[PDB]
Amino acid sequence: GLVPRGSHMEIKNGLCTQKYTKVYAEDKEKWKFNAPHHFIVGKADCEDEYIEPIEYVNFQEGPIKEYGINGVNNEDLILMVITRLQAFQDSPYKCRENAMAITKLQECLMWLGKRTLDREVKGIE
Amino acid sequence: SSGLVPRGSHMEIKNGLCTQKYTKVYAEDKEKWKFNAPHHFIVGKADCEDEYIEPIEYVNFQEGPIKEYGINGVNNEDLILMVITRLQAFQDSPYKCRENAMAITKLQECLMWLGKRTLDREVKGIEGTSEI
Amino acid sequence: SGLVPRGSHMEIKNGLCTQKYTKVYAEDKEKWKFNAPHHFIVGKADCEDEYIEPIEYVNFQEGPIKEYGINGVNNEDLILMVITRLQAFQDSPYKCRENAMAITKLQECLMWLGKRTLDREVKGIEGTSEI
Amino acid sequence: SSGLVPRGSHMEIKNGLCTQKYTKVYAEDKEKWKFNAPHHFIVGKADCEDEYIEPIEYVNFQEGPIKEYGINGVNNEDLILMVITRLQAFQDSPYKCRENAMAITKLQECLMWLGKRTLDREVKGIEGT
Amino acid sequence: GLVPRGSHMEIKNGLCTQKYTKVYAEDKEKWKFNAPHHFIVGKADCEDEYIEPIEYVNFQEGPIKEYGINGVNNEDLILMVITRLQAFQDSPYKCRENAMAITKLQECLMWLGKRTLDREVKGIEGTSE
Amino acid sequence: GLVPRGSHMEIKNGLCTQKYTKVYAEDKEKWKFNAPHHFIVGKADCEDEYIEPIEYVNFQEGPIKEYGINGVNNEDLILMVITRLQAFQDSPYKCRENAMAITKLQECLMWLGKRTLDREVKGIEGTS
Ligand SMILES: [Zn+2]
Repeated sequence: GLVPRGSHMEIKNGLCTQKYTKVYAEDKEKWKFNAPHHFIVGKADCEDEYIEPIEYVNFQEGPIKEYGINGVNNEDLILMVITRLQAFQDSPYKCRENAMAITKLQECLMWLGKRTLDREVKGIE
Repeated sequence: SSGLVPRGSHMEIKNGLCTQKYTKVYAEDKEKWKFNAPHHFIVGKADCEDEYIEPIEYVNFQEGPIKEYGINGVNNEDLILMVITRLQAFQDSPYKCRENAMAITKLQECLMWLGKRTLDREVKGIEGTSEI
Repeated sequence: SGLVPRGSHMEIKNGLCTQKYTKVYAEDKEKWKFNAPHHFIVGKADCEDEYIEPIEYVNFQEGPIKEYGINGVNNEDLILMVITRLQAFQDSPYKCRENAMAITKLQECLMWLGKRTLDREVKGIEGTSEI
Repeated sequence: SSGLVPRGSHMEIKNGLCTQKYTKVYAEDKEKWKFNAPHHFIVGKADCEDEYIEPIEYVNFQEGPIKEYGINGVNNEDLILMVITRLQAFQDSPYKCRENAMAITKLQECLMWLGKRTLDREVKGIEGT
Repeated sequence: GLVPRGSHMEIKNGLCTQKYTKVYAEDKEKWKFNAPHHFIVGKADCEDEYIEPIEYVNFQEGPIKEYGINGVNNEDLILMVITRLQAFQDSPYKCRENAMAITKLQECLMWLGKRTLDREVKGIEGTSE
Repeated sequence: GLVPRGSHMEIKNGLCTQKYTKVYAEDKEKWKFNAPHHFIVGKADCEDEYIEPIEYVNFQEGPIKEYGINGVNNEDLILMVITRLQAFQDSPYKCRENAMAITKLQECLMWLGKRTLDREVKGIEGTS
């Protein structure tokens, strides 16, 4: 149950621990409209040759009236993480770090939403 | 028809900060939550009738502590990494803007706080376990 | 004359605010209605404490709008003014980093207040007196 | 007496972060901006036609050096202080909530940054020049 | 040379890289004014029994009025760090992380000051009050 | 107990109350590796001519693998301030302001640590 890596590009961050999982995106050659759109979360034990897919995440690619609805938005994933962290706060695992994180995520959503509202005033959205 | 599954015990995720214009986010109902949180999420098209959900994407989080149960789903940090990567690509484009910069900053701080939790919980040797 | 009696007006003192030339007064807590002060006066500082030299009057919306109508400004309007002026300052020879940080903080203040408002829109209780 | 006055050269402050559901904010014409900023704001009612403004309140800021023109207006700090006092009153009430707490923190930090600049000018001795 | 650890405790925090230096203070029982006031930074060669000093950092204990200047403030060290990071930003190693740190440290200073300014609204100074 | 100020420069910030102490450092012309490394905290009693020193603070100057361990790192000082501020919070002096300051200092640590980790992913440490 593996699949070849190929030119799938591994997303390494300084803030990755990459202890359990690794994140990949499509080859930078295939980025449409300035950004990657097709991510894979796989298991880290894997050799660089292959990826052990745990999950596939595909973002909205292309204009909506033209290619339909074919993926998720950033806001959706952030909302998922916020929901889970709020659940964790309602448990014995409540802690100040999760609270800080939730605040940071809500402020993130605020700033992206500010981008859309500003365009709306000009009608561009 | 072939793209519809019933809402059933799935709950819509309401948030006032999310536009909900083209998509809706669902999760499993609270009764079914294990390890205190939802783990099985669906993003689906908004203009659907309530009785059904039209799935676009399935996202399944790690259910259970890994040391005990192994690896069976994504982590919060993985999704946040995807979002940071996309926002930084946007910044490296003609559509660089200040709002995207702010969002990147907030997301990186979010990762740093979650990471402080993980660091502290490494030092205690209780990382990936179910202990408080 | 230009002076009015202080009377039951109360001085708003805050360490973070300089207070060299202006003073902020509000109606007394006793006469506060709707859980907050609503009738503020900026006056000149070097005036008799017994009196107030009014520079400006600012009256806020008293009571939810859907129940009492419209009778004053909201917090959001004042903050919008301050943001507009600081941005004008940024688009001038006096552009600086402190003004940029202040604009950011005020915009985040608006976004937090706005999240409250949107959550009450979802709950259908916006502009009411419900919790 | 219709409680209603012509817009004219007044300009409308449209911002993405403001809904304009109940009130609209106007300022004086950009051509009449003195010393790089607007100084004469109006809060009016939104349902009015663009032709006119239904004034609720007028807010004026210090325009010009005090030595020469006097104290003619308010400071940004004054309005921020009013808003903080009001939100802290709300927190001491059944309407206590976390968003208000955030707002207070943000507004206090805003005051801190504005105060920073002055303190800096003071240390360098170039204040109010 | 070397001094033994004895009644000195290592300040471990997960946010600190710990890679070449260690930080020590008086052991908890000796704290005065509810706080550690005598810190030593030292080498990480692990003679668990002993500490290899690099710097002694001593904080003001007590009311200045009662005891006089006898140590350093938190403000002073934070000033040193801000000054170095601003120097770094005026260098080939300018970076966004350093800019963030300078902002966080300036806001730290701003909050501590509020505490004092608010105390000065009541006039209480350098006191147990 | 005095020392001449001489080349030393006073570091003055508005955000400093600084009513009782002043902080001095070496001359900019003697700054090495782009930044100051030698600092003194002194009483403000004195005139410009002299410094009365309460404390000496010397930071690690030169790469650690050439010159050994000859000074402190910013992380150490920030650590100490955090540790004392948490101490005050377990005391009658607990205030919101302090908590907020501890939050800011911890976020400072997170950002500086983000630099090292990034450099580490890129494989570089303490390079020129
Ligand atoms: Zn912040």
